[PDB]
Amino acid sequence: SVVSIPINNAGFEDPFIEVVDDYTVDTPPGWTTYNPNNLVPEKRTTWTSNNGVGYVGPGTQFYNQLAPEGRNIGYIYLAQKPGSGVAGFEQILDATLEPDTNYTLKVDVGNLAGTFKGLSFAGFPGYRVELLAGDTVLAADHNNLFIKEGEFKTSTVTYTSTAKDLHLGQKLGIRLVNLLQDKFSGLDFDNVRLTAEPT
Amino acid sequence: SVVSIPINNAGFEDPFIEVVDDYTVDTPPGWTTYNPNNLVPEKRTTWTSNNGVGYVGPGTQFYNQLAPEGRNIGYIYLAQKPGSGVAGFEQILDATLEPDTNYTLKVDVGNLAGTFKGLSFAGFPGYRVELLAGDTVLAADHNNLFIKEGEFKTSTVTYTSTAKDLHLGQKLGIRLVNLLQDKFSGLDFDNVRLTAEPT
Amino acid sequence: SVVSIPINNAGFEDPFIEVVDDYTVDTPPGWTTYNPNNLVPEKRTTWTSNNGVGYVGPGTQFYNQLAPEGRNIGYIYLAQKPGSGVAGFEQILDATLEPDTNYTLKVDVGNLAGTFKGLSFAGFPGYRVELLAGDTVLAADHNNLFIKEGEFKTSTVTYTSTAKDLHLGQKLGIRLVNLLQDKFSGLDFDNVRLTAEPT
Amino acid sequence: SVVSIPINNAGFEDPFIEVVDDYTVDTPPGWTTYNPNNLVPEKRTTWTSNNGVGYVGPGTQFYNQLAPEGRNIGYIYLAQKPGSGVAGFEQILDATLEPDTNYTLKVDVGNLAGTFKGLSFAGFPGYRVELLAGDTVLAADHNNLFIKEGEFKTSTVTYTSTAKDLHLGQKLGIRLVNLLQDKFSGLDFDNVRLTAEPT
Ligand SMILES: CC(=O)CCc1c[nH]c2ccccc12
Ligand SMILES: CC(=O)CCc1c[nH]c2ccccc12
Ligand SMILES: CC(=O)CCc1c[nH]c2ccccc12
Ligand SMILES: CC(=O)CCc1c[nH]c2ccccc12
Ligand SMILES: [Ca+2]
Ligand SMILES: [Ca+2]
Ligand SMILES: [Ca+2]
Ligand SMILES: [Ca+2]
Ligand SMILES: [Ca+2]
Ligand SMILES: [Ca+2]
Ligand SMILES: [Ca+2]
Ligand SMILES: [Ca+2]
Repeated sequence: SVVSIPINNAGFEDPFIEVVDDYTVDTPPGWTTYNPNNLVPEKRTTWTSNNGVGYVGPGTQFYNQLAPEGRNIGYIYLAQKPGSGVAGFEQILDATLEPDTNYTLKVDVGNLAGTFKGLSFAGFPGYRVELLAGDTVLAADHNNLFIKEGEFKTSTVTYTSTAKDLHLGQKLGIRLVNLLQDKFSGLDFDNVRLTAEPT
Repeated sequence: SVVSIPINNAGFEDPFIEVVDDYTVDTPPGWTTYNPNNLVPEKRTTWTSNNGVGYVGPGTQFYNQLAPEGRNIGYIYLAQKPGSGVAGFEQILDATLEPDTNYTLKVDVGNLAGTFKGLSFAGFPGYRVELLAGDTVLAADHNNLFIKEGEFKTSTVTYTSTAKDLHLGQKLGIRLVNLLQDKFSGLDFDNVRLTAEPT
Repeated sequence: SVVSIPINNAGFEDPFIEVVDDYTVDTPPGWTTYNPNNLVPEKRTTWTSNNGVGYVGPGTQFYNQLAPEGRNIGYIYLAQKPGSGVAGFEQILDATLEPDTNYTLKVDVGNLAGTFKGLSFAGFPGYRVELLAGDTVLAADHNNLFIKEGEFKTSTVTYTSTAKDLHLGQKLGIRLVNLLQDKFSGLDFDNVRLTAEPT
Repeated sequence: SVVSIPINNAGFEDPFIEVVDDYTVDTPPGWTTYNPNNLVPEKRTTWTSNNGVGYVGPGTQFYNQLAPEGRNIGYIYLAQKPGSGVAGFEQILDATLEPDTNYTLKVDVGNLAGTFKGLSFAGFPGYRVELLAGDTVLAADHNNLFIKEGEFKTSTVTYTSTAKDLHLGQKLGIRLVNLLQDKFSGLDFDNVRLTAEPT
């Protein structure tokens, strides 16, 4: 009776990227930029904070594995110094919070590795994965997993609704957040999945 | 190889309380009131927002069990309506963040049950347990456990430091947070423990 | 007496670039990539050898002046080590080599300055500017100017045709070449101009 | 603070030639034959590519002036058709490239005029003058000057070293190149001078 809640572009496979380690610098289709501190500008460049999709394919210089799912990951890179705020991806779903339901949200989180011409990718900014109803964070994993350089790990967030939950009927949502707690302050997400099961 | 990090009044056993289901309305010794939204006044009653310790002893009216540890729990009760903000307890420790270390923070979180003077304690405000270095939240459990009316369940929060962590040498800290996401908007904590071991 | 020979996209003003210091990684329209050593890949990323246009605008991090002309410059960046070859821009013109004519080719050449997060732009690869007829290099300036970090200088290349020049009647051409003699091995060009004067 | 850099046989005065318009067919002492395309054979004759020195003295048949310097010039004659490659003279010096130094190389380049035994010396193959460090061309004048039939003109090549030049400490060199871009495909050089000056 476990049911899949549809998420748009849940594995960041849109758009198709042809070249390994190439990437876009526009919000991935189906998602919005979560930007409570306005860290990410509307027009992004190499020199600014940005997010988008990237192709982790054979020959990749960033990971010791391929993408958790398909070709692509979704990334958020913050140029501002640690402590400046947070940003990432948000998506509000069509499904709504239902009573006496177990919700299970899984997302792979990646720590990009390596080096480019004096730029180091060592380090990680921390992550948070949030399940929302309306604009309440029902449950979140704030940086509990250790993610080695050049790997992805699956974050799992759980929530059980009761028959009289205040947020019943409000739209579900997901946020994938770069915490900007350290540098290199880029991190990746992939393979977002949300299931619901009668309790 | 697992080491205990000292925490003051980690079980809220101070002060001693004589009578079952009695309680204080002042910040527990060794803790401060985490009050980022000004919900808890300096001068409390039983009918303002408050915090304190409570004796969950034999035949308690609020739980199906005794305190997780010793006689007492620590409680936070917020009178303001859901969504007004958060508050709880904070303690800054003497130990500082060390590299290549796996930190494990555990706290028992209680969901009060029953009905007292015509007030129902049905419902739960949501919790967050935070592990700090300095004023940074390294890791947190934001409301992932499902806690039935009248029971405690253990929250586990984990952080792994690296060799170059920006926060090395900063004081470790703990926050125990009432999220005020619903009513009844009181919750309990007990048996705070923090360990460290080589990664 | 002196006539301007038209050149397409002679100031790299196509495409339009909105944000200061942003750039493209594709061959600018009207030009081709001069690629005698195959150093520049057909499909470029931020990480590969590349060419394109770059907006040298108010508040540029790269120069102590604005673009020699308009908004943009044309750049060629080579990732391969010094000595691996050359690459740049080429444009074959409609104009043909006429007798008893003094040709004067000028181009501004830029030595990009600064740093970004560990990337260093100190150093300069060397330049060569070539005037062609057909496949023949009639005249060239191979790296005679000294160009300080963060400025542009005008290179001038001259050829005088005789009554019975072998190449008479063949199409004129221009090449702008990154010599890859040192690092940082990026350099910029702007404001290409070619004049013809009967002798 | 400008200094002369010693060059051997810098005016091609060795060997002494007694009879006006007589010449040698062997590589001038102190120079080597620059031969990247094998156009000049080890054993030279009448109908072969050759180099040598030539006495441009009173009443010379080939010029409207005496030699730029002393009695002789150095010549390079290439018998192969235009486009077959290049050849000329090379000399590696004892001086090495030093930092923060302005180098100025000057060379007189000659366009032979007239007739010799029913053969027209009209036309000119083009020249290139190169300053080297090791086997890197630091700077060159590729054919920028216009040289009338029967005259010499001074080519000036300049290079400026920085503190961190990749080629620091390598031996300076000079190349004087016949480009074989047209016929009559002989040219002459004289009076090679190289100066260095702290920048
Ligand atoms: C290097 C960055 O943090 C931004 C680009 C990026 C972040 N993650 C990626 C995965 C595959 C290709 C590109 C990327
Ligand atoms: C009803 C409250 O939230 C305040 C008192 C209280 C909160 N939790 C308790 C546990 C044992 C005894 C008293 C208490
Ligand atoms: C920094 C590089 O070498 C490639 C991009 C680039 C080279 N030159 C530039 C001028 C303005 C904006 C960007 C550029
Ligand atoms: C074109 C030639 O006669 C080859 C020898 C030569 C080339 N240039 C010269 C000038 C004076 C005397 C002889 C020569
Ligand atoms: Ca994917
Ligand atoms: Ca990393
Ligand atoms: Ca206790
Ligand atoms: Ca309750
Ligand atoms: Ca321009
Ligand atoms: Ca530079
Ligand atoms: Ca001489
Ligand atoms: Ca001639």
